Amino acid sequence: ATAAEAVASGSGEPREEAGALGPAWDESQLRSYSFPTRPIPRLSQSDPRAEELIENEEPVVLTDTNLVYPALKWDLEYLQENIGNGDFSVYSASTHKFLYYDEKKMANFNREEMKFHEFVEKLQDIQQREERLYLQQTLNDTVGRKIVMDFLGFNWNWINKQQGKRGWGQLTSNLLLIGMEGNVTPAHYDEQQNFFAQIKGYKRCILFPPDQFECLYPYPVHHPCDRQSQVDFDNPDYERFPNFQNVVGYETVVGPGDVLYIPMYWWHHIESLLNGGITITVNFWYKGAPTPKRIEYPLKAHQKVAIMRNIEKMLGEALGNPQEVGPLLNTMIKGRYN
Ligand SMILES: [Fe+3]
Repeated sequence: ATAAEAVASGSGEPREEAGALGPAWDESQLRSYSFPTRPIPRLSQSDPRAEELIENEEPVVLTDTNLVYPALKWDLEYLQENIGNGDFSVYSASTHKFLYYDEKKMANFNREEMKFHEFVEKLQDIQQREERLYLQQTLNDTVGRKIVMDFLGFNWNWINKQQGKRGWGQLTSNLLLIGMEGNVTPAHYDEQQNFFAQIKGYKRCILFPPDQFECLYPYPVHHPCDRQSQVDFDNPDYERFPNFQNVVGYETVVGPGDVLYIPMYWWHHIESLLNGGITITVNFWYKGAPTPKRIEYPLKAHQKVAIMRNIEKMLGEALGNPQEVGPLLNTMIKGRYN
């Protein structure tokens, strides 16, 4: 309500595709959430603003990098013929919301390897025969000749230069993601810097800054859902999560050609447009620039998230049981700091 502004323009009036081919996507294809959003800026890679945003660790969409230019041709027939005979990780859900688990962390408290043509079949199958799948596989040597070529034509000049301009560490992985229309990756944060390169179809990316930690409520560090929000965005429990009513997001819709910089520790929620077809994305993950020699004050939001993560981990080791972390922390604050 009031101030009365319309800076809550969301991801905005949909783009017109070239050659009068109509609206890329439609508002009816968005899921409906409780909270307001402001647009990520869409910029030329040659726009000095865009270098400014990334320098400053703020999200930006670059519309013209040609990062994954040779992969625009990618689709299911072309991948099945060329991706090779490797094992691919394939996540399934009964619901539209995918929930992921750290498997080492389950001791404390569904994935399936298969070949591409099996993923395509299961997928081929469902369309003829409620079930949702999500292929998410980091890329390796098992990929065949044409994918290696495609890959070599990616814009290494551009991204190499960002790696160096920013002081980042090494490229740790590229992950291919192939999702079915309507698929949701719920809100979480990654601790690496991300260029999220869209290839086929449209994904709506809702981001929140690291200073909304208090509104988003991640699972304990030792839980298998570490780094994800406990909050169900389609049914927020305001009694448990009262500061979710103060959440403000940055949103955009990425299509083929676009690259979204997701800065390190930024929350994101990624959904594949309703009735949009399959989505394909490749991510580029880098380690951030080292922590400087001596600190500066004020601390950045992400540094205080780092600090909180490490109090929970240490307390896990000290007590000898991560289930005791919470009782000690409560005993520490109650009637003392709250
Ligand atoms: Fe992520």
